[PDB]
Amino acid sequence: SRLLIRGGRVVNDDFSEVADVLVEDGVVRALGHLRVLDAAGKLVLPGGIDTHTHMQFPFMGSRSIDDFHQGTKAALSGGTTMIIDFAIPQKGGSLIEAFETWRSWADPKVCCDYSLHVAVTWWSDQVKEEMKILVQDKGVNSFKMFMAYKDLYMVTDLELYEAFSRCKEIGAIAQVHAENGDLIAEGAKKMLALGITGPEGHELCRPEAVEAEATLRAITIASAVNCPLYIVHVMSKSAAKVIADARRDGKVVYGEPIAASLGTDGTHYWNKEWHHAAHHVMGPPLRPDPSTPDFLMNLLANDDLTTTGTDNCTFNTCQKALGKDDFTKIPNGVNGVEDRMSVIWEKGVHSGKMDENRFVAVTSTNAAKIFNLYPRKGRIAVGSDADIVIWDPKGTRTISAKTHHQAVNFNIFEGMVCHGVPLVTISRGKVVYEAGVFSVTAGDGKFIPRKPFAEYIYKRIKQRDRTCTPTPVERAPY
Amino acid sequence: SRLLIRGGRVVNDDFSEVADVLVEDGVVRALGHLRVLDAAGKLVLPGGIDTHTHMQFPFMGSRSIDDFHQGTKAALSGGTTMIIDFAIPQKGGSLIEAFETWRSWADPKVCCDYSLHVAVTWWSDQVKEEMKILVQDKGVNSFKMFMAYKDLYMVTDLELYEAFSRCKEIGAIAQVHAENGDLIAEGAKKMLALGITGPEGHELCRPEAVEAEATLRAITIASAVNCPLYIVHVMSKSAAKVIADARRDGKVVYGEPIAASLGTDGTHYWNKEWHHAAHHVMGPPLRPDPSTPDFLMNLLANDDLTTTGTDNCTFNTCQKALGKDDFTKIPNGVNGVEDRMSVIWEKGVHSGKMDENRFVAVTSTNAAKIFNLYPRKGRIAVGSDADIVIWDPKGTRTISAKTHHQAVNFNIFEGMVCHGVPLVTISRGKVVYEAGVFSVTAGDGKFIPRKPFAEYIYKRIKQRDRTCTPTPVERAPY
Amino acid sequence: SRLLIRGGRVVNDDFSEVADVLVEDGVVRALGHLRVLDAAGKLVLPGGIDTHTHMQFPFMGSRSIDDFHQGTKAALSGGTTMIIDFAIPQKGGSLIEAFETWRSWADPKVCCDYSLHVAVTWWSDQVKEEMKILVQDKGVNSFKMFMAYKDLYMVTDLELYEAFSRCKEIGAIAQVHAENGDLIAEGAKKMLALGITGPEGHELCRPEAVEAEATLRAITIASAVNCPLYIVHVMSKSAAKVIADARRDGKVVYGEPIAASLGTDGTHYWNKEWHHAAHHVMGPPLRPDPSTPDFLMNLLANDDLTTTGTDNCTFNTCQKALGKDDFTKIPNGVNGVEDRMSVIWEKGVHSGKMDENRFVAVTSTNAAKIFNLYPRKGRIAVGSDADIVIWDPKGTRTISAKTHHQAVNFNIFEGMVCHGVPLVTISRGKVVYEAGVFSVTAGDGKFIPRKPFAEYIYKRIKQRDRTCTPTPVERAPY
Amino acid sequence: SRLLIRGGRVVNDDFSEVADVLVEDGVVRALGHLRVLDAAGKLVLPGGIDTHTHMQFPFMGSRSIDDFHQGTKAALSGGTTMIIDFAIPQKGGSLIEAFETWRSWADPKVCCDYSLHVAVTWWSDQVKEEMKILVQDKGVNSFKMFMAYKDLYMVTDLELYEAFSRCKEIGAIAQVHAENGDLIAEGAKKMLALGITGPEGHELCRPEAVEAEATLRAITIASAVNCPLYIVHVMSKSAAKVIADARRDGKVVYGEPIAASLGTDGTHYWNKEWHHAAHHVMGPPLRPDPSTPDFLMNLLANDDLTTTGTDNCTFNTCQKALGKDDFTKIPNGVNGVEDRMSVIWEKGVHSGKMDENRFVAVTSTNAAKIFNLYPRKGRIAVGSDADIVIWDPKGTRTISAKTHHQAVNFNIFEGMVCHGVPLVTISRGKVVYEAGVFSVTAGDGKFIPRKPFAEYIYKRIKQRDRTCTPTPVERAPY
Ligand SMILES: [Cl-]
Ligand SMILES: [Cl-]
Ligand SMILES: [Cl-]
Ligand SMILES: [Cl-]
Ligand SMILES: [Zn+2]
Ligand SMILES: [Zn+2]
Ligand SMILES: [Zn+2]
Ligand SMILES: [Zn+2]
Ligand SMILES: [Zn+2]
Ligand SMILES: [Zn+2]
Ligand SMILES: [Zn+2]
Ligand SMILES: [Zn+2]
Repeated sequence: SRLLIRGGRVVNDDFSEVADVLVEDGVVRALGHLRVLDAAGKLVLPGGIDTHTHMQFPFMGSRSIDDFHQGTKAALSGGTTMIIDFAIPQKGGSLIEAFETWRSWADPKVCCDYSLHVAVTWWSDQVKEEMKILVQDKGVNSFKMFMAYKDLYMVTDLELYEAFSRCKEIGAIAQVHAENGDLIAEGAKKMLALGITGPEGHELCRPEAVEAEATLRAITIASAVNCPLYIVHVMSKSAAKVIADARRDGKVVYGEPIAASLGTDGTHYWNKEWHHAAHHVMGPPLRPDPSTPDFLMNLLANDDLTTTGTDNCTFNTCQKALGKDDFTKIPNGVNGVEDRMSVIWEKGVHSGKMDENRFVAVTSTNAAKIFNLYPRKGRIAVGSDADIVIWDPKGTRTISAKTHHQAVNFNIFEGMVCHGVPLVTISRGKVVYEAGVFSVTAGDGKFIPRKPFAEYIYKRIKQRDRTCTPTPVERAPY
Repeated sequence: SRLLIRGGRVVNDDFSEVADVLVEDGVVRALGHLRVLDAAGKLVLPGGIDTHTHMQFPFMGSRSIDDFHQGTKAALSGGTTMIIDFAIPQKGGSLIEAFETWRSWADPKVCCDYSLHVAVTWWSDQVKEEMKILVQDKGVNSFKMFMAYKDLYMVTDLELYEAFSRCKEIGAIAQVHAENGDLIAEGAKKMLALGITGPEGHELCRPEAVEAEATLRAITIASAVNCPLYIVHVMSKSAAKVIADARRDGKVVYGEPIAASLGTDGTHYWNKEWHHAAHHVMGPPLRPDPSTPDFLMNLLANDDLTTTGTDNCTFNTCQKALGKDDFTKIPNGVNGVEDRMSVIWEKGVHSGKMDENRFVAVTSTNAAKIFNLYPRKGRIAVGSDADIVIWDPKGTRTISAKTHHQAVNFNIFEGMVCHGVPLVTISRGKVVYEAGVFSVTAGDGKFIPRKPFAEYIYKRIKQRDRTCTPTPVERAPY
Repeated sequence: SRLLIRGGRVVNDDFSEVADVLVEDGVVRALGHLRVLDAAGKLVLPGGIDTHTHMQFPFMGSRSIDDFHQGTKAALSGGTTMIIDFAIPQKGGSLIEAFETWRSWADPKVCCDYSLHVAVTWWSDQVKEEMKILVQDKGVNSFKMFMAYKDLYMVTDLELYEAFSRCKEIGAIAQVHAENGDLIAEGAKKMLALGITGPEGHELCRPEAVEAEATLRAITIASAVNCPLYIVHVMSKSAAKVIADARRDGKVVYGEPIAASLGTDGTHYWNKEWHHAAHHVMGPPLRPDPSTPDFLMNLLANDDLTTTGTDNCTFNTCQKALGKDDFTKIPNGVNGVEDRMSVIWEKGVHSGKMDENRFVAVTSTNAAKIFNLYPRKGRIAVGSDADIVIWDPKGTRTISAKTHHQAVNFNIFEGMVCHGVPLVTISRGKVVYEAGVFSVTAGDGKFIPRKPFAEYIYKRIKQRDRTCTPTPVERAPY
Repeated sequence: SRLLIRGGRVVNDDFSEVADVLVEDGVVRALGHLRVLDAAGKLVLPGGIDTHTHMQFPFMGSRSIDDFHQGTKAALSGGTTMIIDFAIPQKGGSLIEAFETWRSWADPKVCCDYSLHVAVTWWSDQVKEEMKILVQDKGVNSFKMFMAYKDLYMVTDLELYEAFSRCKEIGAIAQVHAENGDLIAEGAKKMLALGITGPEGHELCRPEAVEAEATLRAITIASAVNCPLYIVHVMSKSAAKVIADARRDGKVVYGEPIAASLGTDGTHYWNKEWHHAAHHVMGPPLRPDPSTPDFLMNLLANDDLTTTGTDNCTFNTCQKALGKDDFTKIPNGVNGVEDRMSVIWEKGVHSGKMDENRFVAVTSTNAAKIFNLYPRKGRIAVGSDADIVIWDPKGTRTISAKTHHQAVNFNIFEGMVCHGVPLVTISRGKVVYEAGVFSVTAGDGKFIPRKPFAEYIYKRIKQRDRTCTPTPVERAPY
């Protein structure tokens, strides 16, 4: 019922100090200098917000083995107290129907708080209306549109134009999967026609130019409509370089690198054992440039990239095996939900690239601001939800598929020694993870709704309507 | 019959020296230290090759007043001895039919040598075949595809993919008009709905982001197919910046800035008199950034941009007036064919940005190499065609619509004082322009055919097939 | 004694909400939803922190007319409640002596809170020691070194190396004036030898390449020593572009653009009236590129540049006249202290480039974090000092030397219409400015000391010692 | 006496065609379609010009084992028919004396034609005068200045300013070794104080930021004086990126990457065997970024970098051993003179990055133009010197220290399989290398003098004096 985190160092996005945290009924009630936790010499961080998960997802052939129960269980064991999953309807399928379906899958299963993005996979007047209802009635402020996945989720530039316009009118952010779907389709034919059936052909048919082209296109469509943009799972230096320069030019665009692209690379597609390479297959692919994790982390520290996801969409080895003779038939997706925090602490904080405060912003706070959850989440303050992690920076931890809490039998961070270990995870004011032991039950986590027009992204969009709308030049008629 | 240019300084792309030029039967027969021309203290340059003209073109509502006779007459008066015009078929129209039509318009009219680009305005198996015939039988090695002009010339990314693939197979270069046609259409609705009916709305509906987006897309499609790319009338810093970085990354792409974007800007769209602003309307628009001419010239000097055109598509004031209440109904196109050389000499050579040798490369030689006309044109050497200009760098010249030789009653370089005056223009070994006086008759100029697989662009494309084609990773079956 | 700001919208760096502010004994004591101020429909912002002023400074020939009383009076009338001035010793002069001198000038005069940077104008073991005392005993955490001003303040690269090393050891940030002092000296000879004695020669002898070169050098020296860097009065796109890319590469460097370079340009050096041009003379100069204010503001909004100063160093027209026949004899410095906030609100917030929250960070909060004043200043929170401005974004205001509160008889923002008017300025919990009327007395403002090792800049520097220190490669002896 | 190269494909910088070469008395006398050489299916290229060698150089402790006889013998065996070595005087030593000394070492030894750069290692009025004599009387048009090597060759920014000014007045190009000598000295102390005595400390004390900083500085000093700049042995992406952008901005600067930085990297400094790492030690160091050779080659193909050297300064294993316990005492320098052509053909031409024509420009022609040797060298034309290589692109060749013709017992390209084999090398119209066999004697090669004001670099510098010199703004006296 009551928690007292004592002698710990409370670390937020803006500031850190030595203070004590009094938690009551799921909320931080006090800060200042029946259970007491000794956090001396340790860090008291807001719980991680993973902005990108795909739990139990019927994708291509099958569903991902990490479901909303085990996936959140694994999230909590890693320091992440909130996931934002995607409600994906089929072409011609209802958006509200997909949202309700995804809720019934998650509500009784989830162990930590969660919310939902909704994908606009096709376009009509019916989609246009369903978007407004999801914002007003269901608590949705984000919509994902696909530039990749031809004949599955892909939309044209006109449909991107329309979808962004609608996002603007109803106060939602636009999310885009930036890859040229026409090039990935024609490229995949070429690779198979050349006899490259392995996972290396997956990356080879989608070089980073394809990712970067679509990224700039998304940015250009969004800028022409004055709609705030969010670029999901940024994988390449080129795509990141585009987002960085766009923001430099004053475009309202935000980049989300994932654990995968910050912790490992795409050289693993060329690995001699098929299963190793197949377990790295996702969209966009991991890049065969070993200096990518370094570059992506650098921009993230500098706020050129701002939020962090995992794109967690895990498949077993035998599940991945569905594309053993055809790389297009491999279920796309990798692990990340559990290890995100540690991977970023090790590769980002311990490496000297960013503060502990930047780490908080990058794993929690920036997500809260963008998806309108601040300061309810992403902050340890009076009134905020008690999603708290007691973090030991000094201690080490080895990532292994034999020791992790994910359902997948493979880890892309296998063997990685990470500084920063979550000793205690607190979700909704209740200790749910402590030294390998869970204190959670299914359905304890709750869906939390989000309001439109997030000030962090929309306040400067609204001014642009007022003052960047052009006016005619007064002339005499010819 | 015989010409002896004496005491002149012969300036090529690579080298310049004091030498005498002996011309016989239209060909330079000798170089070394019945008519003799005193070129002492003056420059002997290869005649300009304008890579981009649209003479007597039935565009939107009407035809351009500069036809193949007056347009070439004006070209010769400015130092340009060759034009490469565009054969534009309508959607559903035959390419060979358009080529033959454009030939019958030009052949009896042209005063200087010429050739033709052919536009791929739609896509089928019939277009696919007609492209091969134009290369084998008609002497065409270049095809223009449109990313702009929706419902008129626009093609999709798949059609760009296919059109580039065909250009590669038959040994032709791909030309692209890089502007997002979907954005220009939706943008134009917005401007008129806001009541901006003047020429300023033409630029406002197509900001340089739109040009730059399509440029990168073209480059990305071309790079994925391994097809050499040529970007016509580059207008913006952003689009030029994309081409520069693409070439830096090793992409086979060439940029063609035009006289308009090197000599003037787009601030003139905001001019108080409608006709002034309307006479600057073209696609892409001139940019409202006064530092554009400086930036474009800089890259041109550095070979980031390589060739020069004019996009000469001139309309009278009353012709332009067709869009007096609707900027979309204004015939697009500006002057340039005559003034190109002087504008570039003044803004490029006299300003200290480039050599006289770079000027030759940039107005003649680079065009020859790309369109397979080197060393027949773009060079003063034994065997080369006698397209020669005696050029005075020291003397000045004022550009005015009241004194020029173009049919258009307006000049976008009006009032510009230019160093570099063409004293004598020699076409096909015959003096055709001398101190304001013409010595030409209609049909004197001749169509010159071009062969496929230009070594300058294709030799390194052919190697990429051989060594950049990926190979499978030898693995045991799972 | 007690202030109650009611119905206002409290705007911080991270967040804004409708709340009431209870101020008691100079400190914000409460927040939540004998004098009451109606702030309905208005903004409640933390008072501006100007990071760069030079009040009553005996520079070149004379002293600046804006002294610590009138200068702070003017600061408060503009929304700035704190100034950080510079204690400049002469070559061979004591640093502690200059600090004490500058304190005795300011303490009885200042109307708002203040602190001091100290300049390292020469190097020895005595300077090395005096730096440690200023940090331990005097509350200094910042030192300015000069790359410009030969034979006056300039230090060599070795001395920059040593000065940065000392800043690191004692926990202070290094400030640098980035301009090549050797080039500015040789350049100034050339201009006068050419007969350019006017203010245009001041800019012409120091093109932005000179500023950019020194900026990169400073960054390189600082990076090699692992010392946090601060670049004062950034004036050019090139210098800003260097800082932006440096931070992108993970260098600990911060950029401070000034009101002058955000509100006006350097085209004014070419103005027909001498006094106009002379009143724009400073180091580095304002740039003759009209698009500079736009570019600098853009990066500032994006956090590529982070803090804001004014370099306020104002001279009367007749004072500036000392260099009427020799631009080197013109007292360098321009106005800014009063107008900073409004200039940035108009050019930055109202233009749609940044949030109101970003504006707070950029005029106050980021300064606090860097110079270790957060959250005591730059934030409206329980415990923070009551430096508060009631700000009207809707209302307008014209800047004029005839209506401003600065001692200088000239304003470089003359005629600028600015949105964002300070209705009420609160300093140390006391209303000191209200609708043109002052409620302050001399010496009311107080010097506030700063502690070393500011977590915002040093926490990631300290990690780099631990993990970026190289180790030998274990080898057998040859 | 007479050579007839038959059925070969003559490849120049601008053009290639099937033709026959008639060589008489050391000069190409004819081109068109007692010894005849069958060059069918092979390439006829101009002989390589290596712009950077240091034969038999008393550097640090000893002299390099490759002397002017064996070094040129090795050059010819690789396809290089000309070397341009450096005459390095000591501080206080005469420049003309060093030039004459270097001539007496080379004249009786050299097997191929050569010329000399002269280093300005110190500055006075005596150096100032000696520079003019070397240009007028000795045939020197290039001077190397050092930003690195403190207390040995280093000069200050003022001395760089003066040295560039003199280069301009006498019509010579300025060469600079761009590395911050103050940082390399302080860095080297730090590494040894940390106990890093191996070759890895050589690179670690000079990260590429140091190289890049000095490069930009050199460019800035040169641009302020209007003196043409040449940057020797470019090693890093950063330094190359600076040169590329400088040229893009219109600065007259040329970059010279070397065989070492195009063929290998600096990861070899971390090799477990000391001798391996020591044999890679040079200034600036090879970079620990494996993607460097790729990036440098890319820019070279694009003309961002233009010429090619080797910095050939070879030491035996036991010679290098002088710094076995102190990396500062290792004789700096690596091999390259022989393998340059093949390394560049393999990594540049065969890889599809550049043409065969670009290869000619990059190994020969561009050097000729810059150092005023065109078209006498770098071109196969009537009148040009018969420095010719019959080149087989189809055939392969393995580089090994056991099979090469250099005196050094180590090769940094060891094991590299290279396409492009020199079958026949012709020097001064005489076959000197054929299938492993030499037909040369010592002193056969001859020193060839160079004239000042090379049109390729100076024609646009001279215009800048005329039109970029600022003029006063006409004003009334205040
Ligand atoms: Cl478990
Ligand atoms: Cl006429
Ligand atoms: Cl007053
Ligand atoms: Cl031998
Ligand atoms: Zn996705
Ligand atoms: Zn996803
Ligand atoms: Zn066009
Ligand atoms: Zn056109
Ligand atoms: Zn300063
Ligand atoms: Zn200052
Ligand atoms: Zn060197
Ligand atoms: Zn050298």
